[PDB]
Amino acid sequence: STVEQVLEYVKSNNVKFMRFQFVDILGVPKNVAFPIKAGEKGIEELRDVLENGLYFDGSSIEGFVGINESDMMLKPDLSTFSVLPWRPSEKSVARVICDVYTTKGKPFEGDPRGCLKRVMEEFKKEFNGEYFVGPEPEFFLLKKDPHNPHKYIPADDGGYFDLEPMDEAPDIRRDIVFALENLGFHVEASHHEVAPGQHEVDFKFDDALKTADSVITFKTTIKTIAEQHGLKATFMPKPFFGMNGSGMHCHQSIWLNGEPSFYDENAPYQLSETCMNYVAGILKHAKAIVAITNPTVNSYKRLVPGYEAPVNIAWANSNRSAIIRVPAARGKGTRIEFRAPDPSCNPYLAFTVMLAAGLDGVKNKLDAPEPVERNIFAMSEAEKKELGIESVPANLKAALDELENNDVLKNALGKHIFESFLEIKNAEWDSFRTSVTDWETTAYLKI
Amino acid sequence: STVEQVLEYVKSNNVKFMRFQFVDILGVPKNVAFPIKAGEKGIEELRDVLENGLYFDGSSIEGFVGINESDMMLKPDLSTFSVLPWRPSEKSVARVICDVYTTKGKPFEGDPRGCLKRVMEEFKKEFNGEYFVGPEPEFFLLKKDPHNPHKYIPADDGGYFDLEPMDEAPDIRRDIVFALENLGFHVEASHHEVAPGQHEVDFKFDDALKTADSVITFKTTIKTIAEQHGLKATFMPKPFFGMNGSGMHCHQSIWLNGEPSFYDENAPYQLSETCMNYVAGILKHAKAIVAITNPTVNSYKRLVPGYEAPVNIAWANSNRSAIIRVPAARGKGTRIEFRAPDPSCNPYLAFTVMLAAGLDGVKNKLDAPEPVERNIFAMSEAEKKELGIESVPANLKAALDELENNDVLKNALGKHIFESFLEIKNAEWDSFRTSVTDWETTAYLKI
Amino acid sequence: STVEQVLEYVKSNNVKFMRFQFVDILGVPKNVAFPIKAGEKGIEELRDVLENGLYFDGSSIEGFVGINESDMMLKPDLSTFSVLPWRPSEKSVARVICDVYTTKGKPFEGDPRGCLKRVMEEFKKEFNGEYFVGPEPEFFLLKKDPHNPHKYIPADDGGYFDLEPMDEAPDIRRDIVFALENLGFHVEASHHEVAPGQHEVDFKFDDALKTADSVITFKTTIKTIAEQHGLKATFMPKPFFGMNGSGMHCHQSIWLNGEPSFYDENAPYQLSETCMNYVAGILKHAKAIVAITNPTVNSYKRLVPGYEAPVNIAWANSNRSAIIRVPAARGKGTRIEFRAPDPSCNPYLAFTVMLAAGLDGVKNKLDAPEPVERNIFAMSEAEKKELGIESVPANLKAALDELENNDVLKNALGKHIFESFLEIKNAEWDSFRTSVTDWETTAYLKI
Ligand SMILES: [Tb+3]
Ligand SMILES: [Tb+3]
Ligand SMILES: [Tb+3]
Ligand SMILES: [Tb+3]
Ligand SMILES: [Tb+3]
Ligand SMILES: [Tb+3]
Ligand SMILES: [Tb+3]
Ligand SMILES: [Tb+3]
Ligand SMILES: [Tb+3]
Ligand SMILES: [Tb+3]
Ligand SMILES: [Tb+3]
Ligand SMILES: [Tb+3]
Ligand SMILES: [Tb+3]
Ligand SMILES: [Tb+3]
Ligand SMILES: [Tb+3]
Ligand SMILES: [Tb+3]
Ligand SMILES: [Tb+3]
Ligand SMILES: [Tb+3]
Ligand SMILES: [Tb+3]
Repeated sequence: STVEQVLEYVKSNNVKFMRFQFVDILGVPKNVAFPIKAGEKGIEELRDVLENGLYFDGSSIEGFVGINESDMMLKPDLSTFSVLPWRPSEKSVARVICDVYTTKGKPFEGDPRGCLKRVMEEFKKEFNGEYFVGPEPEFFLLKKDPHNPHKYIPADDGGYFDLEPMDEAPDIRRDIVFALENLGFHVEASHHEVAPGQHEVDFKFDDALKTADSVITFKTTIKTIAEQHGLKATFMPKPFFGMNGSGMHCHQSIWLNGEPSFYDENAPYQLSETCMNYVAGILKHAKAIVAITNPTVNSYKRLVPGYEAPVNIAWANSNRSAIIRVPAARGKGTRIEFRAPDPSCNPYLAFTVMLAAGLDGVKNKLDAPEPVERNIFAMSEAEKKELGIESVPANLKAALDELENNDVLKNALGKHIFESFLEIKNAEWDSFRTSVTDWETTAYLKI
Repeated sequence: STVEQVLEYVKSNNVKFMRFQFVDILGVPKNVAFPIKAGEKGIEELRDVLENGLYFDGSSIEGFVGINESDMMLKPDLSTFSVLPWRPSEKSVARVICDVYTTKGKPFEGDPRGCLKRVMEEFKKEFNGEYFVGPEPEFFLLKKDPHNPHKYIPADDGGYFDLEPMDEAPDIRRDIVFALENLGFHVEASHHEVAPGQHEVDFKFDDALKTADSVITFKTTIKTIAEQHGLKATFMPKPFFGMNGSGMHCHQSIWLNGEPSFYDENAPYQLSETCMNYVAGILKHAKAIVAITNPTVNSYKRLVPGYEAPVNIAWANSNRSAIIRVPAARGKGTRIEFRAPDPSCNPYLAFTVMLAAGLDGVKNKLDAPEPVERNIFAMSEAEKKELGIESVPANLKAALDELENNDVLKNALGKHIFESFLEIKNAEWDSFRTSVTDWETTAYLKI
Repeated sequence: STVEQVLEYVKSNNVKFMRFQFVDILGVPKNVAFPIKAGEKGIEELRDVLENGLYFDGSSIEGFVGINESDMMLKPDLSTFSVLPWRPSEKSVARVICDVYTTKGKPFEGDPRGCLKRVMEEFKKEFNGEYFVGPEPEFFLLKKDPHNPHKYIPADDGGYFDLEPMDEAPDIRRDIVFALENLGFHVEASHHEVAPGQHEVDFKFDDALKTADSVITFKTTIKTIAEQHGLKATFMPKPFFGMNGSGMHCHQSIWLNGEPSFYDENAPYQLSETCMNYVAGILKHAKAIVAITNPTVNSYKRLVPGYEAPVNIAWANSNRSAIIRVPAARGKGTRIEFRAPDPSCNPYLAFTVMLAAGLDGVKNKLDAPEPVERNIFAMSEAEKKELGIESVPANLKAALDELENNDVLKNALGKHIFESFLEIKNAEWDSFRTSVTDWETTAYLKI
């Protein structure tokens, strides 16, 4: 959308209120709103903000600590302008996703959106490279427990691909897809997942920045649609013990000079050296990547040993027990699926680190290990050690320490985000590790 | 419908969401849904999926364990395309029943729908044979027990063919019939059944595959209509002790070269040798057939001795105490009624095994025993032994063991479904056998 | 008490029931009881059991797995014979603490009591050494929350050394002291502790085996006295966040050839080389010792940074921020206080490992570091590193891994207890680490 197209939309729909939206380091969306003043002057005052941005106090935004927090700037990305996706019939209100800039007019180093844009621009400028991601976020719908109102339980008792009445959210999944599709946030399959009250909405395999914006919009929209139905939607990775957690498998590829670089008709499995170097890079840096793609203490309750748990650092052409699975599609569709991520991650940061790790593999021409097709949960600890299969960190603190020692990720995220993320997350881990949990009370009050 | 007819429907109705439906081994319907993209590009993408199919992960579908579960395919049967039968006024959504295929473009051996199609196609190719089934599924409508909200009781106190007000579901039966008829899922008689809250909807005597699709559609639709009325519909075979269970008598016949092969104007009872060989085949294999037509532990609480219980392996022209009853209709309508099946069966598998057993009788020219008109329950054990009247298995495990030793059924179902069904059902039996039931607590807590 | 003294007590008090008590690897007391038969024959049958022991099935005792579990033996220690300490007016019942033996008549390697006896006997035989321990166990008294009956809260709102009515347990502390003192389980100071509902009962500085028996008796007795008052006593180390946890400081010393070996009138601080070598041994092995002295996941919620937390591996003559504090008493009373232990430990195992670590220091003539008087919580991370001050493990798993790599402790505990303890505790850690905690639900359900 061009400035002129936005101004004409504003005039035709009599837009009276505009939201400027951005994201904090933890991936929480944020927005400040302003009235649209009447008259060509108001249209001129809006053009000025749309082209040059608006000032805001970022001192209370998580991860935005720095000099001049009280006069930071929001620079609108007009490609994202639209009616609110979660209130699409209220044409008098609109929003635009923005990048964060400093008072000086330069991208703010602590901006997660600007971070992904930076690494993608560098890849485009240096290698004429494009980066595509197709994520598969899962989530649970919850209702208040009838026996205890203070607690939430899964909204239904349905299962994988189930139909109503066991599946109690076919209209909700349909409605979120309509809300996103209607405004260009392209999505693919939707269905009830394995666990009671669990669901999935797949996203189009697309430009990583568009994908990240689609994911942040989807998270707000599904939560508002759930509330209209008296339910709560959660992206907590493992809300209930004894049932599946929620993951966000990320299909991804890189194209160099307009060609699907991962494809080589004549190579083993039809996977190019570039695809293998990229896979090698993801595997090499996997222990550090998960600090960002699985950034909660609860993320590690899903990343626990099991038949399909994506905790084993290996790749496969069919094995779901590996952290990377390569779909059978070839040609333009050749891509790799990172299965470790969960939907609690900040998509802008998760996509940045996967690209940086894969590109480090390409840059250093890293050799990939042999694929592992044998189910890895079922093999012994000795068989794993013999095959050199390492696991991802067992908890958030272990992942943070791996990230702290990873210079490739530090360069990708930049010092501000890397240090702010480590500081906030070490404090989060400290809060959890000093707490007295219900597990402990149940296990030890009798001693 | 043809590919063009489906595309015209999508364009006219501006269909924005499409469900691809299939069935698992236990007969539970499954579906994944996708948005219909805008304009010509979207019509072309939809044409491709309609003609060539779409990939899905079958790893979480019961009975679908094979190489590359993550990339299996759904191939739409356009003869089944329509608005959702249970949401007929929402024209922006549609569904299509699909066959399950492998990544190689071949029917998946574990697909129950493809299974019935395979046996029917083989019969058509080798003998120019057609197979027709007219099932009579019964079901209960339930309401919460006002004394105990956690329990369900029959929805009314009405009886066989009763009128309102004792019959509290005349509008529900009328509405399910209209929902199915309106979309070509042909149905016939509907009425309140013998037990409180029990009902029946009879299906057109038709091509067995169309019949199975109609039954699978009816089960979802009646459950959604019941919920709209604050009730629950159940196909549990024997939900309440002391009252009738729910059966699914299956009328069936085979026609060879366009002729009603079961009819012979000059033979005894006007029943042809082909009819008698088919009847002999069903009777010979009955103990194994019930493992599929009666696949639940609870199915054997309906298959218990009684005046009208279809547990006696015999046939008759009027006796309701026999497992096979031959209706009086002759000519084109000549057919046999297998009375053992209950609505918990997977119709695709039940129809497959009845045809295979009957065709084994035709192939081997098996002699049928004499019909038994005398009430079998009323006669002594010695009279039954003298007449050679055996009984169907007494419980699910006994039926599974009979199926395991039946090569005719193994060939009909194919190794994948045969072994998967036996494994799943033996685990279901174990769960029941090791449980501590309410009956045991009531009988033994005092000892 | 001699066999004859026990038999005469049995005859005079008409004892009709006798309990044989022992302890499992986790420090949980266990007992089997038998009737005393009438007549000299019954007195003779009792003499036989008192001298030669009785058989029992130890297959269901935690840490007793091995060959012939169903015919293990309990060998009574007549020095421990008495009326039940928690039912002292019921003279017709008595108990005796027993050591665990194998069917062959040799001490069972998995017995915690026999373990402490073994290390103490070896020390006596080789060096004419005696080992004394004076523990200070703290505990909380709990009442049901009025708002939520399913939860427990501190029994009162009193504080350190408080008097009634703020202190609501002066009669309970008095009554436990009377119960123990009356039967020779010597105790010293008793008082309300810092936290609401928290209390302390100090034990006489005595022979380590007598002390361990006194501690196990005290734990059962305070729990029964609490129940008589409608309360619950717990030794959980950190039952409530935001208030002090419960510790069990252990004063200890060794005497060689009847002399207080830790005392040297002419040495710095009047502490002998033997005392310094012992202190050096405790400090060297501290990371592994805490796996046994702090054997619960919750133990590490008390072992967290704080002004007085005993987490810093250092010793001091006055600093409470160090893991070892040396009381000012000299001469016969010269001793060292290990502050890390909590009352969840198995006293027999805790006393065994502290002695073995200290004796390893004496054996190798280990040099002790300089004492640290400066408050260690208040100093920087750099000041600590410069002074070489290490901390104890941050969680149970970290402590288990330290214990697994400690051969001194493995020799002290013996292979059976060392491996059984590691196995049980790694499974306990696994249960905690895969659980979904209330902390996680509170922190992430909103994401
Ligand atoms: Tb730029
Ligand atoms: Tb359920
Ligand atoms: Tb999924
Ligand atoms: Tb494309
Ligand atoms: Tb490594
Ligand atoms: Tb800071
Ligand atoms: Tb064919
Ligand atoms: Tb009635
Ligand atoms: Tb009927
Ligand atoms: Tb017809
Ligand atoms: Tb004819
Ligand atoms: Tb037989
Ligand atoms: Tb299997
Ligand atoms: Tb000895
Ligand atoms: Tb208070
Ligand atoms: Tb104290
Ligand atoms: Tb003394
Ligand atoms: Tb060290
Ligand atoms: Tb073991």
